[PDB]
Amino acid sequence: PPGPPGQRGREGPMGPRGPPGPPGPPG
Amino acid sequence: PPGPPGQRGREGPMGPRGPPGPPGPPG
Amino acid sequence: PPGPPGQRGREGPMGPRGPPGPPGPPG
Repeated sequence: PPGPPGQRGREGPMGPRGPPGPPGPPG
Repeated sequence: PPGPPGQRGREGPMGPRGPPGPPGPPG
Repeated sequence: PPGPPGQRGREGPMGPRGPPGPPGPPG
């Protein structure tokens, strides 16, 4: 008989860092 | 024969929030 | 005799991009 299935793969890596914030308000 | 490959892993977590925005306009 | 267990599944896809950063400091 065929072997049993392998274990589920690893959880994916974290996504990339977000873009920089918008400019602050005038002061 | 060898068993089938395991399931694909879960999608990775969301990336970190982006860096702070530039300082606002003077005056 | 039964076949061996198969390879672990593929790594999960990379996660979504992080959110945009906080707004900059005031002027």
